[PDB]
Order: sequence, then C-alpha cells, then structure tokens
Amino acid sequence: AYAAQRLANESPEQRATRLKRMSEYAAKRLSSETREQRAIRLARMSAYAARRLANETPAQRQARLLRMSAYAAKRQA
DNA sequence: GATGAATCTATGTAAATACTAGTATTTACATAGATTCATC
Repeated sequence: AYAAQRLANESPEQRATRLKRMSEYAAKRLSSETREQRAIRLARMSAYAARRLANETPAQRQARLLRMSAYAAKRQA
C-alpha cells in the first residue's frame, strides 16, 4: 500500500529517461519469452479485449467502427 | 473480391511491487492498429 507515494513523483523530462528504460526492459523481457509464455500473454490480452468489447458504450462502438471503416477504406494504396 | 465487423496483437507506459525513502524491476492494462472472419 506504499504505492500512493510514487504517484506523487513527477518530473522534468527525466521522464524521458524513465520511458526509454521502461521500453528497454520490455524489449528484453519479450526476447527471453518462450513460445508457451508468449501464447499465454496474448491469451490474456485477447481475453481483456473481448471483455472491453463486451462493455463498450455505443459511443465507443461507433468511434471504433468509424475509425476502422476509415482505416480499411484508406488501405487501398 | 468487396465490404465491414469481430477478434487479435505489437507497442507503450501507468501502476504496483520487490529490494535496498529511494531506486529498480515487474505486472496489468490501454492505445491504435493489423488480422481474421462473416456476408453478400
């Protein structure tokens, strides 16, 4: 429950450094990933998305449809 | 094979926590596509 403190720390594009490091761990983490582990990570992620799609408002739904409609249509290039 | 929706995912980073108030690492979730599927 010691989280609450961290929320506070906010900073001057040292925040750039932090992200660059977050993205460095991630990359590395995925390179160590076994094929079983990756399937399991994607299986959760597809589960989370199915949820979020089941709970979308009609406003969310339509913005998603409009967006994809525009994207698919635009990819005739 | 044209079109549009359902489903899945590469990418990014908030949030939480492990580890020794602060730093370091890991987990959970969220964006914005990219791909698969349904239908005509």
